[PDB]
Amino acid sequence: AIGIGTLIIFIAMVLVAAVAAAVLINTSGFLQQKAMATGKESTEQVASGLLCS
Amino acid sequence: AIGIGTLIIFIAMVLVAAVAAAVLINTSGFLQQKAMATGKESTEQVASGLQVIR
Repeated sequence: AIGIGTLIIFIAMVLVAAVAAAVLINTSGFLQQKAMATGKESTEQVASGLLCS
Repeated sequence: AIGIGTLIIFIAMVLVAAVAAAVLINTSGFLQQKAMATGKESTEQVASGLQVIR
Protein backbone atom coordinates (compact mmCIF):
# COMPACT_ATOMS: atom_id res chain seq x y z
CA ALA A 1 0.00 0.00 0.00
CA ILE A 2 2.70 2.46 1.15
CA GLY A 3 4.94 1.89 -1.88
CA ILE A 4 2.41 3.26 -4.37
CA GLY A 5 2.18 6.70 -2.83
CA THR A 6 5.97 7.11 -2.48
CA LEU A 7 6.34 6.90 -6.25
CA ILE A 8 3.62 9.47 -6.92
CA ILE A 9 4.94 12.18 -4.65
CA PHE A 10 8.48 11.57 -5.96
CA ILE A 11 7.21 12.69 -9.39
CA ALA A 12 6.01 15.95 -7.90
CA MET A 13 9.36 16.65 -6.19
CA VAL A 14 11.09 16.33 -9.59
CA LEU A 15 8.75 18.66 -11.42
CA VAL A 16 8.83 21.32 -8.67
CA ALA A 17 12.66 21.39 -8.64
CA ALA A 18 12.58 21.60 -12.44
CA VAL A 19 10.23 24.60 -12.38
CA ALA A 20 12.44 26.39 -9.87
CA ALA A 21 15.55 25.70 -11.91
CA ALA A 22 13.86 27.20 -14.97
CA VAL A 23 13.46 30.50 -13.10
CA LEU A 24 17.12 30.68 -12.20
CA ILE A 25 18.37 29.72 -15.69
CA ASN A 26 15.98 32.09 -17.48
CA THR A 27 16.65 35.01 -15.14
CA SER A 28 20.40 34.60 -15.62
CA GLY A 29 19.76 34.83 -19.37
CA PHE A 30 17.65 37.99 -18.97
CA LEU A 31 20.40 39.69 -17.01
CA GLN A 32 23.24 38.61 -19.30
CA GLN A 33 21.97 40.94 -22.04
CA LYS A 34 21.71 44.11 -19.95
CA ALA A 35 24.93 43.46 -18.07
CA MET A 36 26.99 43.46 -21.25
CA ALA A 37 25.07 46.34 -22.85
CA THR A 38 25.68 48.64 -19.89
CA GLY A 39 29.44 48.12 -19.90
CA LYS A 40 29.94 48.66 -23.62
CA GLU A 41 27.74 51.77 -23.70
CA SER A 42 29.41 53.30 -20.67
CA THR A 43 32.90 52.83 -22.06
CA GLU A 44 32.06 54.37 -25.43
CA GLN A 45 30.66 57.39 -23.55
CA VAL A 46 33.72 58.08 -21.44
CA ALA A 47 36.21 57.52 -24.27
CA SER A 48 34.66 59.53 -27.09
CA GLY A 49 34.58 63.29 -27.68
CA LEU A 50 35.58 66.20 -29.96
CA LEU A 51 38.12 68.99 -29.50
CA CYS A 52 38.21 72.58 -30.78
CA SER A 53 41.27 73.48 -32.72
CA ALA B 1 -20.98 -31.99 8.39
CA ILE B 2 -19.51 -28.53 9.05
CA GLY B 3 -16.08 -29.38 7.62
CA ILE B 4 -17.33 -29.45 4.05
CA GLY B 5 -18.17 -25.75 3.90
CA THR B 6 -15.02 -24.69 5.78
CA LEU B 7 -12.93 -26.22 2.99
CA ILE B 8 -14.96 -24.63 0.17
CA ILE B 9 -14.90 -21.12 1.62
CA PHE B 10 -11.11 -21.37 2.14
CA ILE B 11 -10.73 -21.94 -1.61
CA ALA B 12 -12.61 -18.71 -2.23
CA MET B 13 -10.68 -16.74 0.40
CA VAL B 14 -7.32 -17.69 -1.16
CA LEU B 15 -8.48 -16.75 -4.64
CA VAL B 16 -9.76 -13.33 -3.56
CA ALA B 17 -6.53 -12.54 -1.73
CA ALA B 18 -4.65 -13.48 -4.90
CA VAL B 19 -6.67 -11.05 -7.03
CA ALA B 20 -6.17 -8.30 -4.48
CA ALA B 21 -2.40 -8.86 -4.45
CA ALA B 22 -2.28 -8.88 -8.23
CA VAL B 23 -3.54 -5.29 -8.67
CA LEU B 24 -0.74 -3.95 -6.47
CA ILE B 25 1.96 -5.88 -8.37
CA ASN B 26 0.51 -4.70 -11.72
CA THR B 27 0.16 -1.08 -10.57
CA SER B 28 3.70 -1.03 -9.23
CA GLY B 29 4.86 -2.05 -12.72
CA PHE B 30 2.90 0.77 -14.38
CA LEU B 31 4.26 3.34 -11.98
CA GLN B 32 7.84 2.09 -12.30
CA GLN B 33 8.28 3.12 -15.92
CA LYS B 34 6.41 6.40 -15.56
CA ALA B 35 8.54 7.46 -12.60
CA MET B 36 11.90 6.49 -14.07
CA ALA B 37 11.25 8.30 -17.36
CA THR B 38 10.04 11.45 -15.60
CA GLY B 39 13.29 11.72 -13.64
CA LYS B 40 15.60 11.08 -16.60
CA GLU B 41 13.81 13.53 -18.87
CA SER B 42 13.66 16.29 -16.30
CA THR B 43 17.38 15.93 -15.65
CA GLU B 44 18.42 16.24 -19.29
CA GLN B 45 16.25 19.38 -19.61
CA VAL B 46 18.02 21.30 -16.85
CA ALA B 47 21.49 20.07 -17.78
CA SER B 48 21.52 21.16 -21.42
CA GLY B 49 21.66 24.33 -23.51
CA LEU B 50 23.47 26.50 -26.07
CA GLN B 51 25.54 29.67 -25.68
CA VAL B 52 26.15 32.42 -28.28
CA ILE B 53 29.87 32.98 -28.55
CA ARG B 54 29.92 35.94 -30.98
